[PDB]
Amino acid sequence: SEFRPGLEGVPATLSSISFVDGQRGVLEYRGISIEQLAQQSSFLETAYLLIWGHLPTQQELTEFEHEIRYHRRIKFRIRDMMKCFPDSGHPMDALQASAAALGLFYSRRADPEYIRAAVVRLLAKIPTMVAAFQLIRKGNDPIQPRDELDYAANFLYMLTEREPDPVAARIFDICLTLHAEHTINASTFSAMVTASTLTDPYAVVASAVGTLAGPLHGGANEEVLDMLEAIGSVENVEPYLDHCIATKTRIMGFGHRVYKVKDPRAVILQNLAEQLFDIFGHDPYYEIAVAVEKAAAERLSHKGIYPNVDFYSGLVYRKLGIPSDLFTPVFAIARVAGWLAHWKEQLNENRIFRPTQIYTGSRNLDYTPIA
Amino acid sequence: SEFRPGLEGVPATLSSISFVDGQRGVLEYRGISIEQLAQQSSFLETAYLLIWGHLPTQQELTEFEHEIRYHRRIKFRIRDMMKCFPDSGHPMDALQASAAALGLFYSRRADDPEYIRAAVVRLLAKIPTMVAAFQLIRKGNDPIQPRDELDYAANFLYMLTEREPDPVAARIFDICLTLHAEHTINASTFSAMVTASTLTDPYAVVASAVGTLAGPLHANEEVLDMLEAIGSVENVEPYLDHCIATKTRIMGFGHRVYKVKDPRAVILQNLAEQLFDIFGHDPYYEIAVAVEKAAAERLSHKGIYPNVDFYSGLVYRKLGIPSDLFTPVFAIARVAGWLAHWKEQLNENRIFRPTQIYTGSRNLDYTPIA
Amino acid sequence: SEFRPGLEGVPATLSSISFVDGQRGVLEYRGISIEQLAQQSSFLETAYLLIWGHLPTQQELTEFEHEIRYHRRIKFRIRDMMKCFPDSGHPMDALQASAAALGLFYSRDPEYIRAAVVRLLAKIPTMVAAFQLIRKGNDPIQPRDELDYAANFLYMLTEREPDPVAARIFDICLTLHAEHTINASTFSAMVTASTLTDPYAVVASAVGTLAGPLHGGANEEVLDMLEAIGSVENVEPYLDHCIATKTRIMGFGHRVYKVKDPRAVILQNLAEQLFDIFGHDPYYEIAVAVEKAAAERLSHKGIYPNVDFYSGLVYRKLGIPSDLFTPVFAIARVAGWLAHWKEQLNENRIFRPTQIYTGSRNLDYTPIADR
Amino acid sequence: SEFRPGLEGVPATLSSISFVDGQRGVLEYRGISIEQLAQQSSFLETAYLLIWGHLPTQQELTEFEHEIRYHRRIKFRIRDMMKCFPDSGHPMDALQASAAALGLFYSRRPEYIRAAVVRLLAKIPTMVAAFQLIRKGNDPIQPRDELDYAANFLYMLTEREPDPVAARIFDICLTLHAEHTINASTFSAMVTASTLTDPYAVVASAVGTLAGPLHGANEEVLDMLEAIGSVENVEPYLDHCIATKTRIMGFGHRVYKVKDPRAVILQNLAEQLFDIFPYYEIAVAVEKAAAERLSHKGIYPNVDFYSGLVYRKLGIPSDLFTPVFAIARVAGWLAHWKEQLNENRIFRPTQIYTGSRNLDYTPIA
Repeated sequence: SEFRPGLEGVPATLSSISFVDGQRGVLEYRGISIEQLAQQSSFLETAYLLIWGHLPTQQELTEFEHEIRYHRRIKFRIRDMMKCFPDSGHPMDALQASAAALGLFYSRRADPEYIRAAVVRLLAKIPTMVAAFQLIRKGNDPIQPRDELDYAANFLYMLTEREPDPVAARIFDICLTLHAEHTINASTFSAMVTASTLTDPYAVVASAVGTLAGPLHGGANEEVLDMLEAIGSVENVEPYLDHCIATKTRIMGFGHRVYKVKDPRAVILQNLAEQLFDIFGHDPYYEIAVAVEKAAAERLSHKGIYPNVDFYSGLVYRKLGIPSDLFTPVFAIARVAGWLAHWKEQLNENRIFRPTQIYTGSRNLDYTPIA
Repeated sequence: SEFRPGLEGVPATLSSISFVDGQRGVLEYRGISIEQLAQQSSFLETAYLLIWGHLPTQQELTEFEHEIRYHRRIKFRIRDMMKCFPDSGHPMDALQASAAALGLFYSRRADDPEYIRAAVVRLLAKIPTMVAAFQLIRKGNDPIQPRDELDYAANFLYMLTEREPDPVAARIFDICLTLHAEHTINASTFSAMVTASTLTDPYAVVASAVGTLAGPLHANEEVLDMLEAIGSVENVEPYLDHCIATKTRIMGFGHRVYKVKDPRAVILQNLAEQLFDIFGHDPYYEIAVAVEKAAAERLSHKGIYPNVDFYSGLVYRKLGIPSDLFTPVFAIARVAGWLAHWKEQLNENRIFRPTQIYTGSRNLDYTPIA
Repeated sequence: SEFRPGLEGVPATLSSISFVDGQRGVLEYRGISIEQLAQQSSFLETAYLLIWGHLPTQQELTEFEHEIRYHRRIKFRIRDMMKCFPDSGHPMDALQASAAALGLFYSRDPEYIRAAVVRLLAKIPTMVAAFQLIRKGNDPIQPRDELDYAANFLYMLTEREPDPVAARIFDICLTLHAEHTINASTFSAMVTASTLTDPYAVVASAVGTLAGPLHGGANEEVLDMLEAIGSVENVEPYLDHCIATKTRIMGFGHRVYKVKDPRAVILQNLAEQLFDIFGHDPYYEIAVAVEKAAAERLSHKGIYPNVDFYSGLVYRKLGIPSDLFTPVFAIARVAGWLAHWKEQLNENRIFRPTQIYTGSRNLDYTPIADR
Repeated sequence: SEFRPGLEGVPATLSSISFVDGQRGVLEYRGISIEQLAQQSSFLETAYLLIWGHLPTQQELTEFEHEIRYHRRIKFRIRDMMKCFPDSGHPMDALQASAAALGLFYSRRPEYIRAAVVRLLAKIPTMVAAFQLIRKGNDPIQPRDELDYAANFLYMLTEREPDPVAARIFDICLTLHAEHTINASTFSAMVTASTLTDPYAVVASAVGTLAGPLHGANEEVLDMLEAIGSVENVEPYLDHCIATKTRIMGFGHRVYKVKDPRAVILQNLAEQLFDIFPYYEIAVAVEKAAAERLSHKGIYPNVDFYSGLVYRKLGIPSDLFTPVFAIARVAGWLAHWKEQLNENRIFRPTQIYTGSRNLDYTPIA
């Protein structure tokens, strides 16, 4: 019981956030059925139960809304510092540096407000540090938003400048709830690795944004939408499907290592995407994707995989009018709230972690300069 | 069924780059005896042994030294953006928020020999530049353009002080930094290995490394502060009584395993004695010496020796070092392990993704507003 | 995996003797509500429904009345041993060590299914007043089998003939003391009940564990605080000091009840009736003043004055010793434990569980010369 | 899971006292290889590591010896109190109720964790000895002042001093019965250990649960050994009991299944001891006959078989097994209690209600 090349699987501490059973396919968010919660709720009480531990009171919700509105403003000297940056480089590194922005912003108060205030502060702040950076990289100056819109509507208007209907708003809200949280991600793993050191929240969040990026950041669902665009026509996809079968690679958007029985996220995504394509019309790329999906369903019948939620998700992102390469910022936005709840929990534990390792080094040498 | 505390003693890897004894007071840096290396070896030779694997030859080392001097400039757009930098934050937090985008000078994401030594030399150079900058910047001083003529120790001393110092003190400081070029693999190194496998970019790596270098709310500084608060040898018995009440190891005394007068502290004490012989003994030096004699009159039999924190604070005071960045000075010394780790971290590539003890309730419902 | 730490909420068995519901303050003993069951009944019928489970007849009532009255004899060797007992101890430990050796009298099943029953039923108040007067050092006051159970207890323990109303109130209180939540008494009772050794050691361990938390009890500190009231006019200062102390209000607060468990309501009604009939004295006036002062603003918590506060007042009206309230409640507690043991005879099931081996491994023993 | 009548076998606490491995058959008392520890150890430092937790020094040993000697006497008033007991009950229950009263001696209610600890450690032996003497009726006397602990126990129980070889054997035997996994003893103890009050009611409830139904395995082992009798009837009675279809006595442990090398040490020590010291031949014949008779169950001569043998080699009282059983179990119970006291949690599990509802008072019952 002392062999772990790679140090994988050893459970660490007491889970306190979400109940999920991959074999059973049960999504009980803190014991609450994820589908049932998403059936009749909004992200407000969701995050309330996530970090605050319960859905708050009505007056509490109204006060939280008014306060988030109050702190929804923007900074000017920041824009001056922001004006001192380019508009072409690696957006992941750009946003990572943009994390340090809040560093000196309120660095002095290292309490109740230190708990209550800074949370909603980071909530109303991070979306600016992301979207304004995107606008600047696009060469577009910021605009002071109107306060008569939802936070999601606020971000949508900031990135789009249009007045939409709220059906797509509720759809995008459920979507944010979809990629919102899960069990311990490797990002969440390193977060817990740093969630105890009792230094500050800002530097932890910054290092989380940094290490959260995988190899070259990016990801798969972006490549999924890219391959959907590259699909074009699906008439020859059958020869392409056969060539890919001869290529020995995983079926795109199929067979999650944990989700293997078509976790309700994927099925709900497919159903809602069908409803949207019925309401607003189906795209020719959407038709090509549907044809490719039918061909795949008739192709293998042996992988046990299902069309992942990414099938609906890349399509919804493209149809909503979203830049292709911005997915990683959305992933960080989702992970921020989970990291917040995790750090709120971690505040209790005065664990003071420290590891130790094994040595396979040499010994008893004799040095020689100019070797 | 056991969940050991902090996974203390887990086989995360099989480290072969170094070793430590902890019983005979032997620390094997690339398997090298402390005194034998410390006799007459430049820090660059040990760095070449650690990073290049072997003590490099004359030609390649000279080429590296020339290229280092060939790349010791200060960016202009840096000072331009720096005009928007604040002037209140912690100096270590300052160094972090400063390095927050130091990598943006190159985003190649690749060549192989180049991004095995080029960004390496960039890191080896740019640190003291931004360090002395923030040092003068906090003072609101006009920035001074850099020059690679004086030795890195002497160059940094002149940059921070506008004064050419005696190089003997520079060599002593280099030796102390070698004694401080790292510690045992730290929680910094721990989180580094928690990120070192992906080999994405050394920039954010050393960034999060410096971020973790800050402890709980971010040794030598507090000990020196306590010594200054005490002052002379008149408060000896009251301080002893207060410490006995406090029931804690004497400030500047007590080690986890180095209960054998860890050789780093002994070497620091010998060097401090030589320096006080050369530089003279100050009233603070005499008072602290009397206090140390009084403490040794009580804690000799406990196997506990004065910690290197006091000697480091005394050296900084004699060097006239600002208090706010002695931790940044250590980071300048200590973060040198990042390069050797990355060189070792590049050897393998493994992904760790463990589970958690599910101490959360299993079944509940969805309450609408209740 | 998962482990709710150490016997917290896991349901044990589908027992059906009683039932407690906190939604509306429902106590269903054999499915019978307490409030209606207390109208015009005797504790004997309640004990029948509890242990025997069947409503008994008046013929058996007279028979058992004759039998138990014949079971009032005091053991002489018990008195001789008491002559060797100490003289400065704890009454609870006294009762424990006293009953600790009942096996000396009855020693070494189908017929012994009612013998020890009536035996222990009679044994309690006698030995109680015995140890009490034993502390006093006076000669014993032999009881009489012509007085009612409450009347006989009052006489023997007090050498005075009482009036009926206080005895009826005491019986009602014993009924209030009858049933509670799942008690560590009942827990350890069912625990030792798997051993199937003897009801004697069962009641023994029940007394042993039933001791107050660290030999300190809620009712003891409640009477202590009632004495600590002292003056009455300064209630506002002490109230503010305790508000600063932020403790569960002295004489207010349970662990699971916040909907006014009707036990306290009936206690308030009985206390009002008694203080109306009986002399109030300064105690009742100061208590009424302090109670009104406390109830002035504590309504923000949805609780009332605690039962133990009224228990102290009841003991004062009885002039009871401090430690007396412990066995006073223990009477009805062990009475319920009797029905618990009766139900415990149902099935044979003995646990032998495991735990989490939180330790190191592969150690070594070094020589003392080496050490 | 929890919906299992009885609710047994689930992990409960991250204990740091005992570690066992049945499949490996390795025993490590907080990391102590059983036989390897038994090679060159003494029970004193053993209990020191068990409860105190660390190996002590020699000066501590001398101080402990002097203190134990200082606190080794008994009370005459206690002896008089002992005379008041009746004489028709279980001697084990007798010893239990006897210890159940010691509170009138060192009650009180840092240093108030150690002195009464060693006092209760030295206490129960002479108490149970006088209890046995009273059950008989014969008058006992105070022990000597130069004997070893085992030597004192012998010069009390048999009122005579034997050699030290059997003393070391009994030292191993106590270590042989030193501890085990979480017993029902430990479960009930934790059930009663809630408020972390004191050893007084602790060892009390410990005994009060320690007894079993119907008033012992080693007792039943000796009964069957007497039933073994001569050589020729082993096969006939063995086949008759095979037709009876009963669990293989002297064998077949539900939990232990690797035939713990402690049992091997027991067999070897029995062989080494019987050589210096009859009916052992008849017992060995019965054992070999049963072994050749079963050959399929993997059921080997259990501990109690050799335990009764060692007791006969000492010549212990018939029901005296419960006494040694407590002498082993109670110390570990006390260590577990002292540990669990540090928790400060107060368990309070809630059961399942499957009762009736809506019942009203019958005017005629």
